[PDB]
Amino acid sequence: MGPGFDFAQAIMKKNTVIARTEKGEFTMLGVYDRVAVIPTHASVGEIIYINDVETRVLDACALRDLTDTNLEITIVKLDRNQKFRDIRHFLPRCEDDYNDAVLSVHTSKFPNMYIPVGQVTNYGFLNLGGTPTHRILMYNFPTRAGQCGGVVTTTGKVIGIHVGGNGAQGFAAMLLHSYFTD
Repeated sequence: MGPGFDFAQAIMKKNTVIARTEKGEFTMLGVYDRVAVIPTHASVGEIIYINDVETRVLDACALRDLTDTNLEITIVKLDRNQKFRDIRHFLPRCEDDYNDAVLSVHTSKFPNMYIPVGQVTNYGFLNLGGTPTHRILMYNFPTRAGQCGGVVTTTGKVIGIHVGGNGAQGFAAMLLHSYFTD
């Protein structure tokens, strides 16, 4: 409907796949080459389904900060025959607050879903499903089961992936440029 939704759609159309693990179906953001991200609670194994195709996982790393605290982001390298468009130049370099964000989800349950979540707070610490977690973004929207891995964007930035909610608020893990240097 406007420039926020336009940027979100451009990311969804070229840089997302549907990932299935034994823990469910997730929106998965491709970042560059064969490297993608997913919430750590997806419990990625040696094999994953990518758009319902059996795919070997070449590498998977559950990120933690230097205090050894969960960040809830797993970086996955996929044995896929095609590279993602490189979107690393849309990733923020530092922790920040944002105005006017969109959360976008693409799964069998929620295809082509876009939610204007509004203001995004650098919340920091969250006890997420019992697990102490850092670098959490918060937005005041009643997100639900099925949105995990959803991409959070502003115009021109990809800022996070949805990892949970409490019924009134939703929470995303930050994406930072420094996670994807090579």
